[PDB]
Amino acid sequence: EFNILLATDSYKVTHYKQYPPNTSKVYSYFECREKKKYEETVFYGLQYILNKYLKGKVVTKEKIQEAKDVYKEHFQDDVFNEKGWNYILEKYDGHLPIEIKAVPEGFVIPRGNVLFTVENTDPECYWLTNWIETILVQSWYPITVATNSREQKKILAKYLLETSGNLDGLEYKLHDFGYRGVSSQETAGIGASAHLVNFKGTDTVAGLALIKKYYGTKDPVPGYSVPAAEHSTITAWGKDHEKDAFEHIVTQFSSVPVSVVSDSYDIYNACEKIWGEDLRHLIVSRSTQAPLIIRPDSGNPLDTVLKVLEILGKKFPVTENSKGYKLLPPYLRVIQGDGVDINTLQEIVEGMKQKMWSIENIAFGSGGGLLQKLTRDLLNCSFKCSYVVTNGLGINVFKDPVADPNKRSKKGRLSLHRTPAGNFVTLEEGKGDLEEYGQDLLHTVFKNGKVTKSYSFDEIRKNAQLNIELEA
Amino acid sequence: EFNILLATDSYKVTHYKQYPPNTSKVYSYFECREVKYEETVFYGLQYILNKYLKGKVVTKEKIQEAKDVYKEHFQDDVFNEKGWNYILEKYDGHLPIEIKAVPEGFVIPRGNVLFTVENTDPECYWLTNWIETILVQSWYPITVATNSREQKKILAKYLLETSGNLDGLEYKLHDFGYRGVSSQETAGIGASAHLVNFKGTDTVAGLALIKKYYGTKDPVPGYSVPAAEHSTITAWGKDHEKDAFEHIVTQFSSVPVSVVSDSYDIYNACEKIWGEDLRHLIVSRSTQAPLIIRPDSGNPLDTVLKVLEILGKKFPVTENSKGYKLLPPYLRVIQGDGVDINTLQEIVEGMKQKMWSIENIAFGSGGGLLQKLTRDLLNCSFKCSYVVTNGLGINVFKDPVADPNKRSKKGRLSLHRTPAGNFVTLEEGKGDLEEYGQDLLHTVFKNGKVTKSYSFDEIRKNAQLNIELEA
Ligand SMILES: O=C(NCc1ccc(S(=O)(=O)c2ccccc2)cc1)c1cnc2n[nH]cc2c1
Ligand SMILES: O=C(NCc1ccc(S(=O)(=O)c2ccccc2)cc1)c1cnc2n[nH]cc2c1
Repeated sequence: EFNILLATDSYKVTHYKQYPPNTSKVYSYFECREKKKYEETVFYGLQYILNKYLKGKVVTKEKIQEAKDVYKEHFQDDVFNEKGWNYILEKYDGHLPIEIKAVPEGFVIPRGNVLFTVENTDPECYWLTNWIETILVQSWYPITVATNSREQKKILAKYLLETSGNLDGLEYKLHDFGYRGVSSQETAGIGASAHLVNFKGTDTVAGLALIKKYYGTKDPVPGYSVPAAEHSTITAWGKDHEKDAFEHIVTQFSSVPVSVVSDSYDIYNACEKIWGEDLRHLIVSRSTQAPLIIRPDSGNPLDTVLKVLEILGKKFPVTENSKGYKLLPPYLRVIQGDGVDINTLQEIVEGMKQKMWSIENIAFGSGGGLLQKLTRDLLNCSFKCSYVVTNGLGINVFKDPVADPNKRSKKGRLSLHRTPAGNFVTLEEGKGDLEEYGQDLLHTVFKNGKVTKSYSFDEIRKNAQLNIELEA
Repeated sequence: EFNILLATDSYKVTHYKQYPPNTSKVYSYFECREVKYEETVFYGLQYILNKYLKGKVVTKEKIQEAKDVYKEHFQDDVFNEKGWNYILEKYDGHLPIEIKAVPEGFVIPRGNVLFTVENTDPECYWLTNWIETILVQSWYPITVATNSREQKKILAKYLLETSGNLDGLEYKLHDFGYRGVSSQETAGIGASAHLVNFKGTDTVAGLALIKKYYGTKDPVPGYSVPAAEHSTITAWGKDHEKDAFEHIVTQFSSVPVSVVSDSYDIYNACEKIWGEDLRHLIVSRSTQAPLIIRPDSGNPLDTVLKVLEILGKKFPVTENSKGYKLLPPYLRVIQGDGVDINTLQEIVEGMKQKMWSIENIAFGSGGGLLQKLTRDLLNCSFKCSYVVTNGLGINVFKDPVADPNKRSKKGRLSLHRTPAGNFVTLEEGKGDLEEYGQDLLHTVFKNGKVTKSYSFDEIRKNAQLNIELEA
């Protein structure tokens, strides 16, 4: 069983001895700090943390004893606020005396804004606010996944709209291939959920159960997939029988979409001779609802996509859509599932546009780039104390390191507001209380061990919509 | 509860329908194919076997749940309920799979077989690659352990050069990554991988992982000491940084204590607060209880060098037997910002150029140590090499025209010692020729049971540096 007393950075175990004496309140906040191409961030993932780790009876006498035993050895010393944790167990039946206020999940907010705040609701527990920094700060991950994935949707939407005149199929244009390429099962479920904020295609099955249990959708499931080959299911036929494997596979899955990896030996041969001649009669007969999706998986991503499109365009009948771009027949599409990240995604669609290929021809699969190749530095996700009450006097506190202004933190009690032009501003020094802006956009989501305000996955998807989708 | 029927890539649910008819065996292997990372530490498969693969992993409830989920996920019924029922009925839900693997902690050059997977029942030919996804997650502990060991090699080189010994090495790179990884589970796994090489960690989650899955003779495998954060300094108010420092070092007067010193002005803090106002409370400390000053901002090399220069003018520096400058034993520095393998190398080299011993410094690394890593670094990859269809074995492989680096190995594999004492991977069942002695892989899982396992102490021993072996 998870133990909250063992889920912090070692050194925070020692912080209750370090705050000013006579401190009754420690108030802290999280922001994606501005760095003076990710100017706004999707806030998503805190509700998972709240429910899985923070709510309810999270302190027991056994958990207190276990932590005591581990820390004695880990520090070779007895430092460990047993009394403080006992107090929570005795007075509040092990529920955390904490209040967290947060912008609504799905909200899209420019950098350098307060996204959530954390404070203790009992003076005895001034040390508890920053105890839970470590676990709360892991929110960086679903925020960053959701944000990076939304930025890739923006690129796709722009190029799809330019080359086709509409957004049809956008929500299936970046599929999650990341299950194997992330660091753990738990990471899998959280990352795949964050991607589904923006798209509907996933092979990372772990995300589905996460969303059902912590967020929920009207629909049975949040994300979808279709049958597809891997190198094993082709190479197992023998080097001389790739055509046999292709023929068997597309015939097995004759009435649904099916994607077939085509680069086991020579992708260009497979497209031109195997699909484009030997097995062509099995492809041209397919339903628009059941295309063959050819998948290259090696070579320079851009050069390979362009050469595969050139090959297919000569073996299959291509049309020119109303915007002037070339379009494969509806029973044939391509997915590039190797080497995709936000930078290469952009290079490919721009490359396709230069060569007059519509983005309606293509979809992308991304694994490590989507779910693993991200860090807390990308959006400068950071948690800092801004306000403390000592001797009954509040003071506004901050860091401001001389050699890096970008690390200066905000001061005092914070609130998030709509500006007169309809943007966002964070008010410092308790200035929200002056009521010169509308209401504070942070809402209490957790208080004294109970989750107080929750969002469905459907609402979150609504909140994270692109401006061009809204315009449609 | 974890469900192995729901822990694979979606498309693998459909693979049972795509292998050649009459296939009875699918045999697959994992390798790290191909800043140089020429050799990898194999670590973390044992966690996965125990936590996810062993024992009764299939129930009637788990089958029905998978069934229900895939029906919606595919908008169709493609799930192999019959195949999964066969496991439940025939084997009480234990996986009929055999996995052979090199010993954990082993340090093996790139491009060698590390583990192999095959079904032990012909009906379960499809199961070998169902569990690709979960097994390939081993890339993460391997890669963390490996990059952490590469950093240890750098620190050893320079500590040996500037001090004449390796005293302190195992505490020179501390894990600060708990908040910077993608999840709790990731925290425990990657912290454990770093502890293969070092003993300093703040990522508490690794301690219970190691105790449950590997074990150590010692009560715990990793340690920490008291330290401030910005909140415990800034809470005193901007004009009271001195007061905060004094309170903290007096609270922790007889154990090591680290104090972040750049909340406002790191160079002021070192020269005037520590070096003048509070100097009398630092020069009185025990060798066993130093103050460890922590910068946390600015250019990491420039800041370390200026911090050491400031301190060397306020405190009595000696010159050790190698000609390098050393702080008094009650004073040390830790650089815990911007540290990855590249900046770690830049800092130690810049210290060496300025005649500072590496004894003076320790490093903390978070995102750089535990999160800034992918499966592409070591090219961790799982592929089928051998299948039996209609009773005939065939050697199979991929060989993409545009990328020879992605070519995979062929046939039944085994791992051998060469006449010169190195590793070689034999393909095509050639290990059976008996020209290169015994297979170095061991059966670690068979039919639901873990059959061979390693303590964390053995793993640490296997993972030692050659410089460490030398004296
Ligand atoms: O093909 C794979 N999964 C199946 C798959 C996934 C996505 C598509 S798609 O073209 O985006 C598509 C998605 C939804 C509906 C129609 C078409 C088609 C097939 C696949 C392929 N390679 C992978 N490596 N790692 C995980 C992987 C998953
Ligand atoms: O200082 C921190 N942790 C305590 C700590 C860690 C490491 C050392 S050390 O100087 O390497 C040391 C380790 C072991 C024994 C003696 C000295 C001293 C203190 C710390 C500081 N910043 C952090 N950010 N994220 C996690 C963090 C942890």
